[PDB]
Amino acid sequence: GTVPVTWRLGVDVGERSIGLAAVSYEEDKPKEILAAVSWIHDGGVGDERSGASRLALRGMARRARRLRRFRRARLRDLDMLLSELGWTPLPDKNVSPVDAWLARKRLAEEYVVDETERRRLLGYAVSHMARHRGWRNPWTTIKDLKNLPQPSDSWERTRESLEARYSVSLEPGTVGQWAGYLLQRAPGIRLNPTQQSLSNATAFETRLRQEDVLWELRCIADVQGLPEDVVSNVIDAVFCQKRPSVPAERIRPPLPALHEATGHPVVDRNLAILRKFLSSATMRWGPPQSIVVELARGASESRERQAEEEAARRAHRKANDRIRAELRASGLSDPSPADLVRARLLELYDCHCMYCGAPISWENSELDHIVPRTDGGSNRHENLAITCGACNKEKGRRPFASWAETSNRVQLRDVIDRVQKLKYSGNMYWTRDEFSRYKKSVVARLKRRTSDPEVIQSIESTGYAAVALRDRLLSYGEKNGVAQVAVFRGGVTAEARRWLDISIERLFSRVAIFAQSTSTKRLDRRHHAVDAVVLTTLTPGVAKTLADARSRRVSAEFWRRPSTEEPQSPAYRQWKESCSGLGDLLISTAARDSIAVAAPLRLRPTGALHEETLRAFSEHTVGAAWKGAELRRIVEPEVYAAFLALTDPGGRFLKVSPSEDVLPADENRHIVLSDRVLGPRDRVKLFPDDRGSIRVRGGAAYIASFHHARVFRWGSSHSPSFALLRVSLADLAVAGLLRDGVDVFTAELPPWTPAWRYASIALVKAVESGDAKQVGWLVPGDELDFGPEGVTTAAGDLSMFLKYFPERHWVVTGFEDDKRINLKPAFLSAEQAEVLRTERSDRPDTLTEAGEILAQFFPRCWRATVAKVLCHPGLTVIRRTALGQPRWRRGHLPYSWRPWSADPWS
RNA sequence: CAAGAUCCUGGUAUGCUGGGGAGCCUGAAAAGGCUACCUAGCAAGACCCCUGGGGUCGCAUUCUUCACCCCCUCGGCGAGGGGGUU
DNA sequence: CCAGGATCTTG
DNA sequence: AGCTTGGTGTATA
DNA sequence: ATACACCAAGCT
Ligand SMILES: [Mg+2]
Ligand SMILES: [Mg+2]
Ligand SMILES: [Mg+2]
Ligand SMILES: [Mg+2]
Ligand SMILES: [Mg+2]
Repeated sequence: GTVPVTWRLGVDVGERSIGLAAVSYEEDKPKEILAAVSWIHDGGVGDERSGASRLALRGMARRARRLRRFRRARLRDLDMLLSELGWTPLPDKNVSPVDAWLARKRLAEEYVVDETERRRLLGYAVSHMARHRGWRNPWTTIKDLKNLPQPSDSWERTRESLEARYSVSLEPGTVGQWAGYLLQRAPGIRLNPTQQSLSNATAFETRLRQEDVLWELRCIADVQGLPEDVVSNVIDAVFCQKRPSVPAERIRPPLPALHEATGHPVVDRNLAILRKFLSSATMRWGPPQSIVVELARGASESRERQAEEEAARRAHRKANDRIRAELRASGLSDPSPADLVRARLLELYDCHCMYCGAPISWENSELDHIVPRTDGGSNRHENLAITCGACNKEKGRRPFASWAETSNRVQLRDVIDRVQKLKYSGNMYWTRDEFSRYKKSVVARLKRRTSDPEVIQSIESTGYAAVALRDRLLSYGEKNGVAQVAVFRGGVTAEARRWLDISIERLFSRVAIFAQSTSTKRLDRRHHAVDAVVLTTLTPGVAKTLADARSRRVSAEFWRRPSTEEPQSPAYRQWKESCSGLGDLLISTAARDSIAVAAPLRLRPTGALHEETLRAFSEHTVGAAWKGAELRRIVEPEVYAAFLALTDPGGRFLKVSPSEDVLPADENRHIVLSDRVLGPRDRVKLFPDDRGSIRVRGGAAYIASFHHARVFRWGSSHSPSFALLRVSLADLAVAGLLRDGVDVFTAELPPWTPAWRYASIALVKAVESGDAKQVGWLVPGDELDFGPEGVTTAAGDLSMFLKYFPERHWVVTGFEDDKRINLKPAFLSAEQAEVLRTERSDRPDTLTEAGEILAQFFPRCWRATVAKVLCHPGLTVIRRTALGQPRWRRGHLPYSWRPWSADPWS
């Protein structure tokens, strides 16, 4: 089932996306777009709030579990040591709250002459010290902990502050003595400060160190006169700690293969999608003869570096619009970026030629650079300097600050001191960190007395993801006969599109969202696939030519500001002649909707089973009146089934409204369990809230996010009714379905699971009547194709959105209640509408009506009724292959299905 | 040539729930609250090895399970991975 | 939150 | 009654 | 710090 063709693979790697293209080639010209797909991934991020990956959250949870296990073992070993020593540990209950602290205080203060009292207090103090021992460096052993200075300087400062605050001296000032005195004198005080957030003054302000607890134990030891072997064993049992080793990590040579993971989340996401696309494309067209990849400036930078980027652009664009409005009030017709550079240099140097004195006006500017552009310089803000005209024609191609000291009319050795002693202002182009970096880089470029080479321009992407992708693609190329694999950076495909008259907005018929300036190509998510298609045309020579054109354009962007020279190469001419039909192929592919935007499905039932907060159980009387919500909150499944048989003897599911009085107060109400009998005065355990919850560890926890929704269809074949059974991981956990050999989308859920407990009442009644059967399953990230008919059940904000954005494909994002599915548009970007909200907030009247609707619509998107979505005839739930084609044949992979015509399972 | 980027390992301090209670505030028929502090647990659980106890795994690898193909590790025989075209 | 490993990949 | 929309809790450092 | 699930008044 394979025919070999000549084709090239284009890979457009992004932070949350990757664009893949298989383009057929005939005579070094594009012939047919075999495949073009944009795949959207999360970057491996599991916690969206903190940016931590799924692997990082799993590792932190695993290490917390290991910490609890070894803490249990260590406390048990201390308990055996205390039993051997005859010292009674602190009891679990029926003791005073301050017994441990007064035991520590009394043992560090006075010698106890009673034998049993001393052993009891010693056991109390030692057990409580092992429960609260403070922090130490984990790579330092017990002996080196014993050799630390005792007490630490942090506890010495804390003890001095406590002595000054409370006007009392405790001798010796140990942590147990001070905490016992504070709990006896100012009750309700809190010892350690609370992270993550009324005038309760905290007793301690620094982190407790292990040497402080060790010194307190030494003071207790030498006050009570304990034997040294006993003290050594107590220290070895309390402060024992496993060393930080490397058990889990494994931490010409062969290149890593496609199936080998690199361990970095976003790179694994991109590589998994790329290896699936490459395997499908090789099985259907044979191997490619060329593979071209680029990587964006993201996907490697940290969240801190992202915060540096947004902290740069907000201050820079505020300063540019401020002096642009000042230049518009100054009479200049066209405000321009180099005019903003010279206005910044007058905002900073206060109109001062350094080399000539002579404060100037706007006419005698004549902007010049410190380093000449032929001699390694560029149009950087550090290199640019304010001039006076007379301080412009005197440099004369010579090195800066080298001929100047060996000449008249100007002096050196005060330039560095004068720049470095200047004051950082409040609001300007640079921030507080960027102004220090600007001053240090200016001084470093002022320190030149010789050549500072050179005018380097040869860009191939060499980051971690870049080298990993090059090694794996070169391994595939050696295994499959690919002629060349080229990985670029930037920044080059935008050039290749703008010199080929390819605009995403014209290509996909996108309405204008910005009132002025150029519309962004990043609004439509298919632009990644278009850039992959364009990337198939690139060769390293023409990529270097386009980079040269971009660099000469941004060099002359400020030169002609106070342009644009076209590329001049036979390779560029041959490439532009060869890519004449690429545009016609792009409109031909876009008009027939062949380009798809898809996301991978998370089908494995792994992750957080429930929420992490334990909650208190409620109690309800058996003989009292039961409402529908109180019957829904019944914790024990046998009692739940017995009350279900009470409210309906033939029924299997609970058919209750949440607010309805289901069954009244009956005084001889008796509930017959299989092994117990519940009297009318007995108390039934209830979940605290009327939502999905499970029993974990003697408490109640809410269910986590839904793993999937099982789609049920009932009614007539021409007017069917639809509902969703939202199944979280807690339903699978309490149903015993998290074992081997279980299809989690079709395995039967018991009625007491929160899925059937909190299903819609129409669905529950139809399943009781036998009319409703499961016709499919929906996961977050499934694509709903509404067909050429589109959405016909729009109302209000969705109507106003679909007037400008007739979106046919929608992505399932969640199931926010029992009758609703949350749908976002597949082709429309997320970061574009988010930062578009930010532009409307800061800048008024800058967005067209469509842009305003997009901004006010994208946060919640289409919180859609299921009955108004699945009632569309011709709606298809599209499960793409790796090439972006909908899987329609029934196999052992998820296939596309139509909710109106899906046959029920089994 | 530093810093990071990804984890990994060992720890700490809170927080939540259950069991308690030092002080305060109510209710006094008795048991409710607040601030702290003490103590146990902190995914559900699975698999060992010996009515419990102890040891290791259990939130990653985005198409679960099933079925086919490929790669790797150990001794047909299980685990790790990978791919599956519409 | 803390220290510190191992490894890449930039140069 | 039923769909729309606004607002908020969520283990964390 | 997110975005998904839940809760609770508005329009119709
Ligand atoms: Mg404890
Ligand atoms: Mg401790
Ligand atoms: Mg792109
Ligand atoms: Mg405690
Ligand atoms: Mg446990």
